[PDB]
Amino acid sequence: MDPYKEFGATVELLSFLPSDFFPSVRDLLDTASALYREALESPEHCSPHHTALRQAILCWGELMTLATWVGGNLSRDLVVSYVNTNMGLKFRQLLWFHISCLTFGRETVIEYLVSFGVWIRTPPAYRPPNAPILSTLP
Amino acid sequence: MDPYKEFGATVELLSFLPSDFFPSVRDLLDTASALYREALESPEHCSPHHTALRQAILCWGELMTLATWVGGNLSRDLVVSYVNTNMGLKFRQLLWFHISCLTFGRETVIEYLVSFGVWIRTPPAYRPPNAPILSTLP
Amino acid sequence: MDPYKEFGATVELLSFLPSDFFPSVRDLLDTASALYREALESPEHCSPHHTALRQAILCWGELMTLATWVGGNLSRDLVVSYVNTNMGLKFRQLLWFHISCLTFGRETVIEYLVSFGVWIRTPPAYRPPNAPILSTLP
Repeated sequence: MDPYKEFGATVELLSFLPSDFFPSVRDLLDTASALYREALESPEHCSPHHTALRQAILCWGELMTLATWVGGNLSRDLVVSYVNTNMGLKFRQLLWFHISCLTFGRETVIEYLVSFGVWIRTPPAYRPPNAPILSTLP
Repeated sequence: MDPYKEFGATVELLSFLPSDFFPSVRDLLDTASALYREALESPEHCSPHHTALRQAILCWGELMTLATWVGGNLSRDLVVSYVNTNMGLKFRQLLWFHISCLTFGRETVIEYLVSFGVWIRTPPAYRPPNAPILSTLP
Repeated sequence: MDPYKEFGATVELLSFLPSDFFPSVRDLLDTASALYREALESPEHCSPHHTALRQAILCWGELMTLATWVGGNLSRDLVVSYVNTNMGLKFRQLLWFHISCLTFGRETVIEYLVSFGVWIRTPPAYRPPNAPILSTLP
């Protein structure tokens, strides 16, 4: 299984964006709760993105519970710094991808990814002054 | 004898671009892997650009193999920089040309090159502060 | 990333032919110049094989410039032997493949590779004295 192969993208595509680019897990969860809480809590799925987001949120909750359990044991404050960079980055990327695809669509996200990669790899002098942004014009 | 004459451009047309205009060869390889990987190992070329990019990647890999071999041979620290000095410059120029032709189209790259040459030939006093930006339009 | 994967061949398929079977790079370059020079310098690609041959020839020229630079500078002349020990084999293999495909056809080269593998597997006692030869038939 590949988390993004179903949705066109690949982990290889998302990995070339800077790691610090993705907003923290708390921010992504806040955006999800603000925007699609009723959709995620709906009995019916109506999209692969909603199902994937539900599974990701449940797995993140399970991992946080396991981390809290480990911290309760006994050192244990270094495994929490381990999870936020190894698994934390992966969950951050997955949640950002799914939330952005729900908001702006899969395509817009794919071209935003490729354009932002090209931009960040382009030398600044021969580059647009402002980084590409995922948004909608009035 | 001319890599670009097949695609319409010429060596003098791309010679107008500064050396610092092109990104690092590693950046171009990452861009190619992110964008057109599934096309590059596809069992059919689908374009002359794909074939040229494929054998450019093979050539650069062979050059890096030679550089690694000569690095461990014991001056020898000068050739490792030389391969990235001028031959690396030509390789990154070719990779940029082919990737840009695949992304924005060959023609768009041709007019961007001629506009950039016009911009460079202009003295800085009577020249717009920002160089032309390569992009595509609907 | 296989150079021959576009043309129905693989490195495994060409591994049937021994390394010393291929002619010297100078002979292949002379054959190309004698036969398809006008096509290689033609503005239109006319084939994937012509683009492949152009890329290979330019890469070989770049490597020869490297060899001349390292010979003039400074094992100063051991690198020019080393490039032929392993990398020269790859370049002459690829040049032979593309020149033969231009001369006889891609498929003709494919069954020539198959027949040469069959001939080279056969024990010498029952192996025909003459190896299969790639030539045009009336």
